[PDB]
Amino acid sequence: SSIIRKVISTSKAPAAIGAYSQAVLVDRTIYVSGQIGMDPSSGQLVPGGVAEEAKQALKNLGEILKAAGCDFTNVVKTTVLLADINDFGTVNEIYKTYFQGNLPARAAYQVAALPKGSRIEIEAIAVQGPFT
Amino acid sequence: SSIIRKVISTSKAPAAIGAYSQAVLVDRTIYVSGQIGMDPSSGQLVPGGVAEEAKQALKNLGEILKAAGCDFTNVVKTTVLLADINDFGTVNEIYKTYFQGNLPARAAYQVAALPKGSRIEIEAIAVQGPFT
Repeated sequence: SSIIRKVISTSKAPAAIGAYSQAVLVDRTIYVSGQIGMDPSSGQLVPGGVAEEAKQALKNLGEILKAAGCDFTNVVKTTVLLADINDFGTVNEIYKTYFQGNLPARAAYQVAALPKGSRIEIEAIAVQGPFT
Repeated sequence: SSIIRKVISTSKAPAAIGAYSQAVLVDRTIYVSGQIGMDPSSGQLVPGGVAEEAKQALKNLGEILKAAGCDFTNVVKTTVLLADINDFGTVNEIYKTYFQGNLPARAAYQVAALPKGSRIEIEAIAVQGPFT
């Protein structure tokens, strides 16, 4: 009856730049904030556009999961928000190398704009787990 | 021969997690627990990364000193623990806005992780009473 609720926080990923936690762990589900390709040390976007931003965002997601005792195998659902729908193939290809087994559910669509003029934001939900 | 020993406790700096005291005054020396950039009111790490955190950790240290009848001039030694040694330049400048005149001794290095996913933790030793 009292379930674990924890603010996940790790200096391996970018500081929060607004009123949000990097992720929240509640019972065994982790809700992860929308990850953009900010460099962890400096907080600004990595340069280079969508491919580099996607890689940094996924690395940032990894480190946040690591701080919640998980890794990319724990992800059950992601949302890929794109500044340009035509980047979807490139991003899928990047995305494949992080997620390589039981793939999360996924939604993906182009938005009108992302924070900081980013080209990609990735949301995720993960579940902690001895899974059967 | 029976010396002063006092637990320092203030509402305006992060309350002490179960065990440990915010600071312990013994004779005239104050051992201050490590401070991070946590808002006393919300209990969260302030947003914005190392510079905001360094400021908030120095403010928390200020309030604990104030409850011991001291201020920043009383600090004789600090240890600056960083999540990234490349932040040293930033924090050194911020730190100069608190510490004027008889500047404390210092030791500074990068550690593998800090409480609450913190990017900077400051440990201080102060001494009370009039000098000279």
